Amino acid sequence: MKYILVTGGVISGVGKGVIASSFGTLLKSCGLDVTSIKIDPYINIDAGTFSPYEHGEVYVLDDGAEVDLDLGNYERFLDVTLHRDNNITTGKIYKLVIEKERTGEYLGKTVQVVPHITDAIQEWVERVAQTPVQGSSKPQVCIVELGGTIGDIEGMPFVEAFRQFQFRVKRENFCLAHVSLVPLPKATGEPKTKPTQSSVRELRGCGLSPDLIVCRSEKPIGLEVKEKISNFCHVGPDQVICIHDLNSIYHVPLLMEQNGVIEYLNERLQLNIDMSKRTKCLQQWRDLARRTETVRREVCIAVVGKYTKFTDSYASVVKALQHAALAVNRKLELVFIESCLLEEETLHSEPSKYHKEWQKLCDSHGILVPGGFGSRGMEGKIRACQWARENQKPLLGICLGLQAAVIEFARNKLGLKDANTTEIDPNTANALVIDMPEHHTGQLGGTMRLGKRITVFSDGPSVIRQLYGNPKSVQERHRHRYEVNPKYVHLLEEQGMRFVGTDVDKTRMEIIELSGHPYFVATQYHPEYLSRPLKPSPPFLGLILASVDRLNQYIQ
Amino acid sequence: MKYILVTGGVISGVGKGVIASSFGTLLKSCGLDVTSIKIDPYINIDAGTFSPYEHGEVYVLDDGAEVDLDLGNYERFLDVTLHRDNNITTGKIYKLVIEKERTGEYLGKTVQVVPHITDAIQEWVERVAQTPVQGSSKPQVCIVELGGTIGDIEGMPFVEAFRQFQFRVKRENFCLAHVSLVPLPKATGEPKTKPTQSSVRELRGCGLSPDLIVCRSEKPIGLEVKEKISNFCHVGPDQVICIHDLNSIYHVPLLMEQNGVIEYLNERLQLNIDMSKRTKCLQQWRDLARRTETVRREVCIAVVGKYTKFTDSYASVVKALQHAALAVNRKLELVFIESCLLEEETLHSEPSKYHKEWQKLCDSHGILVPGGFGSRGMEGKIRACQWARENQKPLLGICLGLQAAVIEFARNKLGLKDANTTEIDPNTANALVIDMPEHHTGQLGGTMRLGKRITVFSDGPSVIRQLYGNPKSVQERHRHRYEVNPKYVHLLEEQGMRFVGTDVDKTRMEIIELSGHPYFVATQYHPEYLSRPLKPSPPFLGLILASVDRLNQYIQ
Amino acid sequence: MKYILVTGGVISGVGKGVIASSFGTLLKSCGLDVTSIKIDPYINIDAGTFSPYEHGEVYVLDDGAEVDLDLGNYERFLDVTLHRDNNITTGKIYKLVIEKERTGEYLGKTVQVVPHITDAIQEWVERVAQTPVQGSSKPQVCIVELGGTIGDIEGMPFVEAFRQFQFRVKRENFCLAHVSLVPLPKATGEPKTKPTQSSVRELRGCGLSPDLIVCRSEKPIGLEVKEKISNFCHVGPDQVICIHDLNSIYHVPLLMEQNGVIEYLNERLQLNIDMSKRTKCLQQWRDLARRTETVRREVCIAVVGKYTKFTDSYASVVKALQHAALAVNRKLELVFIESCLLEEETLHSEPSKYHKEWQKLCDSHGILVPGGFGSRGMEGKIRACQWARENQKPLLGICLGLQAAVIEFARNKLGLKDANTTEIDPNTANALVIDMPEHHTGQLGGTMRLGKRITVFSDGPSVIRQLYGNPKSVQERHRHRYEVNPKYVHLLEEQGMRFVGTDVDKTRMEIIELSGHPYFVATQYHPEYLSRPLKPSPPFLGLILASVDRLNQYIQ
Ligand SMILES: O=P(O)(O)Oc1cc[n+]([C@@H]2O[C@H](COP(=O)(O)OP(=O)(O)OP(=O)(O)O)[C@@H](O)[C@H]2O)c(O)n1
Ligand SMILES: O=P(O)(O)Oc1cc[n+]([C@@H]2O[C@H](COP(=O)(O)OP(=O)(O)OP(=O)(O)O)[C@@H](O)[C@H]2O)c(O)n1
Ligand SMILES: O=P(O)(O)Oc1cc[n+]([C@@H]2O[C@H](COP(=O)(O)OP(=O)(O)OP(=O)(O)O)[C@@H](O)[C@H]2O)c(O)n1
Ligand SMILES: Nc1nc2c(ncn2[C@@H]2O[C@H](COP(=O)(O)OP(=O)(O)OP(=O)(O)O)[C@@H](O)[C@H]2O)c(=O)[nH]1
Ligand SMILES: Nc1nc2c(ncn2[C@@H]2O[C@H](COP(=O)(O)OP(=O)(O)OP(=O)(O)O)[C@@H](O)[C@H]2O)c(=O)[nH]1
Ligand SMILES: Nc1nc2c(ncn2[C@@H]2O[C@H](COP(=O)(O)OP(=O)(O)OP(=O)(O)O)[C@@H](O)[C@H]2O)c(=O)[nH]1
Ligand SMILES: Nc1ncnc2c1ncn2[C@@H]1O[C@H](COP(=O)(O)OP(=O)(O)O)[C@@H](O)[C@H]1O
Ligand SMILES: Nc1ncnc2c1ncn2[C@@H]1O[C@H](COP(=O)(O)OP(=O)(O)O)[C@@H](O)[C@H]1O
Ligand SMILES: Nc1ncnc2c1ncn2[C@@H]1O[C@H](COP(=O)(O)OP(=O)(O)O)[C@@H](O)[C@H]1O
Ligand SMILES: [Mg+2]
Ligand SMILES: [Mg+2]
Ligand SMILES: [Mg+2]
Ligand SMILES: [Mg+2]
Ligand SMILES: [Mg+2]
Ligand SMILES: [Mg+2]
Ligand SMILES: [Mg+2]
Ligand SMILES: [Mg+2]
Ligand SMILES: [Mg+2]
Repeated sequence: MKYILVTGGVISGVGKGVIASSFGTLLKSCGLDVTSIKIDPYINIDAGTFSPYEHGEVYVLDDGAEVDLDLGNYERFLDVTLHRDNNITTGKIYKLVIEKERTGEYLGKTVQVVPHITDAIQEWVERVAQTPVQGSSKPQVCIVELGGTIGDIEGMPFVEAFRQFQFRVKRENFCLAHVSLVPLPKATGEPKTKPTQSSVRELRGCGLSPDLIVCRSEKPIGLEVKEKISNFCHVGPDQVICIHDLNSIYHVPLLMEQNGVIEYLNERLQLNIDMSKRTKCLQQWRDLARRTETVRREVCIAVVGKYTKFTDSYASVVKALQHAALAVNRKLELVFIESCLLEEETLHSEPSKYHKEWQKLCDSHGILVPGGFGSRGMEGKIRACQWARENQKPLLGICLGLQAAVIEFARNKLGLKDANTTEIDPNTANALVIDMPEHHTGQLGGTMRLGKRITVFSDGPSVIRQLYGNPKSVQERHRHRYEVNPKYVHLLEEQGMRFVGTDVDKTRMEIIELSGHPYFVATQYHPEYLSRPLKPSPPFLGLILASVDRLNQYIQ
Repeated sequence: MKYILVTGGVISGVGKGVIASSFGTLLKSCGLDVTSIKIDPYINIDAGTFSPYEHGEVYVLDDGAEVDLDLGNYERFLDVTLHRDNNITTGKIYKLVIEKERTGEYLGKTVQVVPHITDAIQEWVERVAQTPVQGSSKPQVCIVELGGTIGDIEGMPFVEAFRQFQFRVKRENFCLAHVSLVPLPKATGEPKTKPTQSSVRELRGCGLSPDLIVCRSEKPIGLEVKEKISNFCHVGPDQVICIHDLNSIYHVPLLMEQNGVIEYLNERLQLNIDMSKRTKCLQQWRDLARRTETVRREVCIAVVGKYTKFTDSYASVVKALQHAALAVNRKLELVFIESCLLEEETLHSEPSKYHKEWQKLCDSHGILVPGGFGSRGMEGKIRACQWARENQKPLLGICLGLQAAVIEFARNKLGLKDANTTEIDPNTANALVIDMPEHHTGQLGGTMRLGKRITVFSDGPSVIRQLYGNPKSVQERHRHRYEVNPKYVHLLEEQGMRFVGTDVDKTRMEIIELSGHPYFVATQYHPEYLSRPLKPSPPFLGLILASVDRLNQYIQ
Repeated sequence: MKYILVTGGVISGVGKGVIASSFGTLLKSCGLDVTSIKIDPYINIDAGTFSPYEHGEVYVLDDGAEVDLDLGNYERFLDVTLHRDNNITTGKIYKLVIEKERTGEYLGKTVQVVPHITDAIQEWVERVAQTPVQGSSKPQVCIVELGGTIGDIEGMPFVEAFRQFQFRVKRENFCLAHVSLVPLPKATGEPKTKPTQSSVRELRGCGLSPDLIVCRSEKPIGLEVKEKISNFCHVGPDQVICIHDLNSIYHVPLLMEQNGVIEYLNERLQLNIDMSKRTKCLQQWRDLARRTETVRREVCIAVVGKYTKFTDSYASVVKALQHAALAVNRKLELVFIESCLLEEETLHSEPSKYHKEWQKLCDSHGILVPGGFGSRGMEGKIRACQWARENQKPLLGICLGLQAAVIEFARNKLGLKDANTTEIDPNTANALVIDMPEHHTGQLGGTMRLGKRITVFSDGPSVIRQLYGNPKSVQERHRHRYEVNPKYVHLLEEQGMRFVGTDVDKTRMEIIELSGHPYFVATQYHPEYLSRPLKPSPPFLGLILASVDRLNQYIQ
């Protein structure tokens, strides 16, 4: 078994996941089976209790585990399906060890970080690396990504573990890549190398030595900076890969092939790759990266959300849209609108912002309402759906735009002024959105409707079903705690609202459609999780098509 | 005695010197005498062997010590005159200690870093802090600036020293300020706080605790980032000063007064300042910062140099020009031209660059040629002077534009094709620039004509003498190793070249003038070192005036 | 070239030098040429300014360099002659680097610890390792001993240096041995392993990994402690050598051969030793270690000194005596007497101590007076010589017993009551001991009569000359600053004092003899430095023989 460890330097958000996915796709293009593991030193059994501000848009697997977006990137790049054990954390490790100790599996011995925590980590990695991930394929290489920055207090065990692992698995099966930021401050006037030097020093102060150093910068750096890094960090100049900021990440693997990473990995890990064969390996990524540069059509979409100050809180969503616009041969122009500025309280405190955001909203071609939690920014998310309804503008809603749209429809058609959520006001007369008491145990954490569930469309042709290929079923990933009230269902169904989808037992609503309206589709699940570069997601596809008035043509 | 220590975080070039100078000028405006010390952990007795790429434009004091530009900033802000002992280095400390040990001043004892190196450091600081610096004034506060980043291997002694010093001088006389970078990477999408956290951790791992944290960013940061820093670095929110990138540094002290640094320092160090008195303290800096924003005249100057890829290699020069253009009520527009692109070798390899740089040079209003060393970029520095001569364009030359201009005049008027330098070709027939053998001992380091020397103008009114106030003498700082050949003097003097200045013995040329030409002045010394915000330097003044055709009017 | 680095753990004085010498003699017995280097991180160009309390009895080489006793051990074990460059220190390194920088050998660059100090260290080691040391032999292995404990602030450069060196010289030519203390506190009740664990952690935190761990204990440790060390320090159980406290150090190499160090070093460094040949390699050390256990004769010697609270302040001396008593087939019984207790001031403050020490002195068979400095304990060192003179007891004096004896003879025979030293009273009427003004420059350090000088005996057979083999000359190592007054020479020579030796110019006294007395020999030089296990030193030989009444028999 072969292992590639990807560590980090100065900051989080430096680009470790993209580098790991690029290594994976390079190796997979040359005829190797690859698996991936993500280590997150935070004390959390999963990322289900995080805000999107913390680490960017919780991702959900099929089994239902909330994880970091790096696993989403792995899935999108390598076309794999990962599990809950591909995400190691300090919380899990300590819980497992404490359980084993309270059982008596080390009776007589003092349980310490070394050897026990590190042993557990190595056993977990060994175990999961051998596990097939794209069928029953036998993985030959594992890419492990160590989260955070070297030097964090939380990740000292893991480092130690791997310092042992490299001697447990025979250096010629282990390689390390350190991703470090090279900043260029405007007032300083030059790219700075000292943070990378200090990070490599901290790394070597734990028994590990880099085999590759990946320098991340906004712009490309000269050979002088490369030489400085090679000399003050003690690696060869051929072992310094400089990956700058690019338009799309599809360019990253190519830029790696252009720098000889395949040859170095075949020489260092002894992969025995026949290279007269390997040409045209990355033709997929070449085609994608090119097509991403030749499209000039400028479809403009609005994203009305409450985390819009940190765009990475909608990563999946964004990428989904891209994967659609590129298959339609269009160029995406994304507009982020903060929901609280669509509310009337801003018209009495800051009218300029109000009118500017409403201008942005009205001069677009399509609206996407993402999911969320809480009560901050939903009463403008309501008005967005209301406007798109009363002005015939395409619309896709995702797990909270559905509920917002239902409440809006109620309050604007059925004269139900108090139609509201339990998450906002639980003591409301007309509760259109109610609590699912199976997932309201008080124990927050794992207590969500999570993972892939089955879809069943009601009878009667539906545009959204035709976009799905007219099947009887489809599996989709859910992540939610509330649910639309089934009681009021027909009170909306006897109007321009139609439930074209629900669960297998026909009492939990998960899709809705507006007749007469070009495109007003909403999904309680997240269709953003199964979109891929060469396999877009039908709802986003239809949204884009409607936004360019090509939906009926594509249907026929 | 009171002490303010200024430490650094993530990178060098973060802004410690400006912060120290701002503290100094704030305290000095409220009626306190201030001195300054700079500690540079590099193993060098002085910065005379550095390239400008390394640490930005060696500065020279009156005594003749080559030092960092932070001392230039101290001098410009506080109006002081500093000495060779205001610059401590590891080399000096180790040399002194080794000498004392080889004498027998610790006979019987093992000489170690602790206690001996740290003791030496503390004794030096104690000694120099009490030394009058603006006369025989008794200093009441010393600002010590520790160079480099906390964590560097070279600065561990110093840190330790100060950890002891704070108990030697009674916490209520000691305060620490940590200047740290807060980066905002484009692809990350948020200001990052982890480097500051790690720097403060490294600092606390040496026994020191910050009393102020100065966060440096390109743009202002919100209260959320401030709260994160205050919580994860364990200081009060009132102790987090956020200094972003500004147009001029004159704004820095004001921005400090706006954040309550004076009150905090009066409460923490017990300065006993009467504040009903202190209003209008910073009126000078307010006037300067304002006038720097109200000037719309756009005088455009060219700087033809060989270090133009790192602008801080001409800091003093730049500032000098500014101090002039603001007193003339003009706005400066600086153009940096690389000299090698003015040479014909680039016309046969990259003609576009050649013609673009020549365009930049020809569409300006004045030319400044700075100093330099070596042979890379002088044959275009020659052509710049030649063009300005044959096209009647104002010109100021500084310590190598003088020699370049002399060689150009020779080769273009006296038909001396081989007129060249010894620094380029020492075996040339016509050597216009020769070696001063008193400063050519082979021992490079301190072996330069350095420091303030006396000027004497030859008889005959000179515009450059009228700009100096028509005195008989003036003291100016020199830093050089070569000198124009006195033999060829009259062969140039019997033409449009005139030596309006030389030393007291009348055999070392230091100024030259071209008759008929509006302004073609050159100085072998550096007039950039004594320019001040409210006391510009006459040569730059005349350059600007000639560049706006206001020189004759100002003369009368 | 092959390198064996010997590092230290918990304390200094743990036994690194003995281990290094043992490695050397093992490799040399199997047909390999070995050289040795000692690195001392203290800031001292040599140990000539140390007290014996600091690091145990300054040793002197032939060239005249004052060094640590580990070099004495190297010389005694391997039969080599070392030079001033076999002793590296931080002071030397920093002086050399600062000189090179003030010359201009890194012009343009900032001089830092990394790379410059570490480079200097590696260049020095490379250079000296190739230098022949026992003729023009070509060394094949170098044993480098890093002084102090891993973790000391002074030795961080060196560690870093070697972390690079191991990759510069190809791991298969580099091996590391870590010597660590394993204490057994009486009240704790078990051998403790945590200090060794922490030392190995600190070592690995600098990029180095042990190839051998040598555990030092007073008594042997069980296999449980060995297993704990092997597991918590991550080496193989065959790589844990346990060297306990032994009667003689001759047993150390044998105990190493008994644990398979030769085979491990031949496998790890690829020495290609033919082992069917190597049997009987350590027969010399076997014979010595045995004979050191079979001798039952109990010759009892007194050592009257002023550093007697730390016995290692006379190491060489002690060993010299041993090397003699074993060749005479006697067992040595050493008594250490503090000189200040022989003085009358103790008879009025602590008479019991006075009388006890005088009892110890009077119930012995021979007296040895060692060298010293200062004035603390010389007026009892005078009385010891006086007693041995007036009671016919053999006596050897070393570089201060000579001066003490001369002063005693003066004050007790020539009625010169004020006969004294300049080191005690420089303003004395009768100055028997005067200052050599060639070595009194004020600059203490290197300003001593040092190194090997030539001996010439005056004409007239002398017992001490017959013990030397009746030659005309002999080279001996000196270390001193004062000298007996040549003026008073004949005033003592016209009595029972006779100068049987002096320099080549016949005006500097270096030996003296008392006629009628069995053995009263004194040497201004140190004959302790050239004594070897199988080549004793004639003065100590004669002292022992006289102490067993076998001197005249051995003469004939
Ligand atoms: O400017 P000051 O006021 O802080 O004064 C300064 C700045 C820097 N230094 C020392 O020079 C070496 C390299 O410095 P340096 O930060 O530039 O590292 P580097 O290798 O060049 O990487 P990088 O590209 O990031 O710059 C280090 O030993 C520093 O301790 C000193 O003594 N005083
Ligand atoms: O993204 P990955 O792939 O590296 O995965 C990551 C990223 C970060 N973390 C952990 O979360 C905490 C704060 O992280 P964090 O870097 O953001 O520090 P902070 O306090 O928030 O300051 P800052 O503003 O600079 O962000 C730390 O304990 C980290 O070790 C983990 O476990 N996996
Ligand atoms: O007794 P207290 O009052 O201090 O309470 C103590 C003593 C020791 N410990 C922990 O047990 C482990 C091994 O301890 P330990 O010192 O014995 O190391 P080791 O591996 O066994 O080597 P060694 O032979 O030197 O003993 C360590 O993780 C200690 O932190 C604790 O928690 N409380
Ligand atoms: N043997 C045993 N030990 C227990 C049990 N429950 C708790 N312990 C603890 O676990 C320790 C076991 O460590 P061991 O090193 O095997 O000592 P031991 O139990 O006496 O076993 P021996 O050393 O073979 O005699 C005991 O000392 C107990 O203090 C139990 O049910 N059986
Ligand atoms: N006294 C003395 N010591 C010297 C001289 N030159 C080098 N040394 C060394 O410096 C050391 C002085 O340390 P001290 O602790 O004072 O020991 P001491 O010199 O014997 O002085 P006392 O302890 O008072 O007897 C000596 O041991 C010498 O090894 C010298 O000229 N005079
Ligand atoms: N060239 C030169 N530099 C000196 C001399 N004395 C001190 N220096 C300093 O050492 C530095 C040399 O560094 P370099 O990187 O070679 O810069 P340079 O001297 O301009 O040489 P080039 O980069 O080739 O133009 C100069 O910038 C000076 O500041 C000298 O006599 N000659
Ligand atoms: N080379 C690159 N060019 C542009 N954006 C990049 C690049 N590498 C990474 N990114 C983006 O930067 C963000 C952070 O990357 P990520 O993989 O999450 O890093 P980490 O795991 O260190 O937090 C993501 O939005 C990612 O798409
Ligand atoms: N607040 C600021 N805004 C703009 N430029 C700044 C600011 N502070 C410092 N600078 C500039 O940044 C550079 C580095 O500052 P300097 O005082 O040399 O810092 P340090 O001592 O850390 O290297 C200088 O050119 C300085 O004028
Ligand atoms: N195995 C041993 N048994 C007995 N004494 C020893 C042993 N090893 C070393 N010693 C003695 O301990 C002292 C310290 O050893 P030394 O070689 O000076 O160590 P280091 O270089 O660590 O200070 C010396 O007197 C030495 O003879
Ligand atoms: Mg991240
Ligand atoms: Mg964060
Ligand atoms: Mg909330
Ligand atoms: Mg700087
Ligand atoms: Mg630098
Ligand atoms: Mg040069
Ligand atoms: Mg020792
Ligand atoms: Mg000691
Ligand atoms: Mg003394």
